This record gives sequence, C-alpha cells and structure tokens, in this order.
Amino acid sequence: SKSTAEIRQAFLDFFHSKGHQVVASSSLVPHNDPTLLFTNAGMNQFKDVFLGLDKRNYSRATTSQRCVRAGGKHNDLENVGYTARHHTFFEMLGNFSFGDYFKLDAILFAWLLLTSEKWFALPKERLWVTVYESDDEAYEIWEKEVGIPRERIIRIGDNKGAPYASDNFWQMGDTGPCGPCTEIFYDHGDHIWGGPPGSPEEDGDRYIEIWNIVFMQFNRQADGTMEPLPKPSVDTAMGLERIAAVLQHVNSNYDIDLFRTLIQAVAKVTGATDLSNKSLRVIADHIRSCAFLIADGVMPSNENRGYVLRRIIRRAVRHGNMLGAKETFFYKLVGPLIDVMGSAGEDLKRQQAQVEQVLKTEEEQFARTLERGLALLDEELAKLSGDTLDGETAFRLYDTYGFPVDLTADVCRERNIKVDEAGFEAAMEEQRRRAREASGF
Ligand SMILES: NCC(=O)NS(=O)(=O)OC[C@H]1O[C@@H](n2cnc3c(N)ncnc32)[C@H](O)[C@@H]1O
Repeated sequence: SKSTAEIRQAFLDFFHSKGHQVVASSSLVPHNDPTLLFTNAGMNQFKDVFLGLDKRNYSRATTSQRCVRAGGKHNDLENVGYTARHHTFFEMLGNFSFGDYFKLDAILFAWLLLTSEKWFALPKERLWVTVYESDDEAYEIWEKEVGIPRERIIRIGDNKGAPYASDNFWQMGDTGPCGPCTEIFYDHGDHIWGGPPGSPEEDGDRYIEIWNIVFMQFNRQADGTMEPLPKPSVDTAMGLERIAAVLQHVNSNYDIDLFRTLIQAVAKVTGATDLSNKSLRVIADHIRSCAFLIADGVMPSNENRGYVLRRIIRRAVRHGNMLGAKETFFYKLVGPLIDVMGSAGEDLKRQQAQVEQVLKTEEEQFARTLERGLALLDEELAKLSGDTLDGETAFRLYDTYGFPVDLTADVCRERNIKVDEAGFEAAMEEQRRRAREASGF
C-alpha cells in the first residue's frame, strides 16, 4: 500500500493535474488573525480570499495543511486516546475554489480521486455521504450525477441544537467564512462498533468522516448574523491520517505507517512493552502538536498560546509517568517524529535542536512537582467519598504543583472520577479577589 507520504503527494498531484496551484502549508500560528488561536483548517490562510479582500493570481489551489485542534472553535484534545480518529495535530488535505467552480465539480473531483481505478480506487459501496438538510442541490448531485444509492445519502439538519449549528454547516469560528457542507464517510466494517451518520451509534469509529466539502457562502458576524460572501466558493478538507488508514487497510489512525513507527519510539523511550496501551497513542499524538507548535514559534508559558502548549506537554509527561518512564523522555521523540513526517516536517527538522531543548527544559521543570503532586492526588482520591474531586484539591494541585485542571481531570477520568470544575473556578476567583484586595487601586 501507499505510505502516508505517498498519499499526501498523490492528493496534491491529483489537484495539480486539475489546474490547482500547489500552496505550502501555513504555520500553525497566524500573524494577522486575532480571532484564531492555532491553525485549525486548510482554509485559514485563504480566509481573506474567501472574504474577497485578498486576491491571488490563481483561482484554485491545493494544500496539505498542518492543523492543531486543541482550543478555540474546534478542540479535540479530550478525544485523544479515546477514539481511533481524533488527534490534536493532524494534516488536512484540501482543494479550494475561489469563485472558480462550485458544487457539482467539487463533488466530482472528490468522487473521482476517491473511487477511480486510476486513483485511490476505494470500493464505492463502502462510501456514504451526508448533506445539509436544506441543500437539495447537493442531494441531487450525489443521487443523480454521481449515482450514490439513496439509502447511503443522509440529510443532516441543525443537529447541534441551534440555527446553523450542524455537522453539515461548517464554520471557521464564531466569526469568519462558513457555509453548508457535504461529507464523505467510509464504512470500516462490522468488526468495529458504530452506526452510520444520523444514527444513534454515529459517534462510533466504524463509519469514519473522511472528506468535508464546504460550500462557502457567508461571513459570520459576532452577533451570529450571516453576511453573504461576494463569490460562492469551495473549501474542501480531508484528514490525511484517516484516508491513510483506509488505503493501508487498517481501522485506526494509529495503525498507519506513520503512527506505528512513532509509537515504537514512544515505547522505546518510556520503557513500555505493551504496544496497545492508550498512553502510547496519547504521547505519540502529543509530540506532534508540541514539537510543531514550538517549531512555529510557540514558547511554553502561563498565558494564551503558551499555556495550551504547556498543558499538552505536561499531560504528555504525565502519561509517560504512568507508563513508568524513569528519565526525561519527551524531547527524545523529536528525532523519530522528523523521521516519519517526510517533507511535512521540514520546519521542524530545521529547528530540531531548539525544539528538543524547549521540551527538555519544560519536562525537567514539571518533574520538580509531578510525582509529588501525583502522590497528593492519590492520597486525596484514596479517602474521597463520591465520584467527584473537590475544587479545593484541584486548585491546590494547580497552585502548588502546577497541574492544569484538565491534567488533573485526565488522571481522574482514568479512574472514573470527575472534577468539580465550578469549585476550581470558585477557588481561582477567590484568589483573584485576594490579589485585588492586596494590590489595591
Ligand atoms: N474547512 C472544513 C473543515 O475543516 N472540515 S472538518 O472540520 O470536517 O475537517 C476536515 C477533516 O479533517 C479530519 N479531522 C478533523 N478534525 C480532526 C482531528 N481532531 N483529528 C484527526 N482528523 C481530524 C476529518 O477527516 C475531517 O473530515
């Protein structure tokens, strides 16, 4: 089968052969978008093009974009290690039409790449599609132009409980380009639990969301109002790791060549032997987001972007502790990561030494309190009555030991214990009040 690198290249080659300008992945950190924490989609760097404020010499483009979804509008941090399909860091394969072609040709390009004997040659019978309920045009295209049996065409409305809140209406954020979208799913088969989209078991890993095709139509305002974009446009987005799993005949993202090799490296540096333990998958994911974020300029801190990075690093170190790592390990994974990322890791390779040092320092810094904090947490959980850790304890771990509340929640979740978030926040607010009283005017 094709390697992840070969699949990445083949996608770009396909769209390049179809007249699309190949554009390099943007950084994970925008310089000119105050609404955006980290790059969460291939379309981010073309935001102003969709808005009609930025003109390019090309009207169609294709990219393999590095993304991090660990905060802001799209945040999958808490899914990592619990599903076979969610990462913090991942690559999004995209083609874009800037007032060029529209619905029919977008769908045709995607179907051709996925199912043509000349290309990916996926079995058509295992592919399902969803459309926005009101998008009769998209329904007709799939039914009559492509020829998907009606039983595998699913209409999805505002299923997230609010106007435009839907799996079939894609938004960059609370503001920005958005529109109805159509998605392509692949059935991994009855050896995996789950039902098709729209079904009660839709959240299972059986029917995997592979490719989202967004018909960009509006710019969302802060008030929630939709203002039409000057030209209806196309934003498509396919998870590289997810399509790689399909093409390499495996079911989990973590079973692709890239992750198999990376997980081996994690086992090596932690001294773990059970290659199936979920902590290995968590660490493998976390080194990708952490290393690339640092390569793109993020430094660990207690504020904004730096704190998200700090939180992920510390959670990774914690998982390493659970596996029995006896020495500083996380930075040792940068090399192995560079080795599996191919051309997509060039910015990381360029800054290998710097990234390694940042991660080493951060782990060493956290090690000053990690085991001591875990000891306290164990002590508190041992005598805890009920299914919820009190906010005061969570706050003490935060204030004394440098445990972000989500790191504490992560440890507790593994023992079916919740954290009183309201209590933690009350404790933080109480401390802020003390600070104001002491500092004065
Ligand atoms: N602009 C349009 C758009 O963004 N659309 S989409 O939001 O739906 O993400 C595009 C695709 O990236 C994959 N994907 C999304 N999130 C993750 C994740 N956390 N981990 C792994 N793969 C993911 C998945 O294949 C998804 O269909």
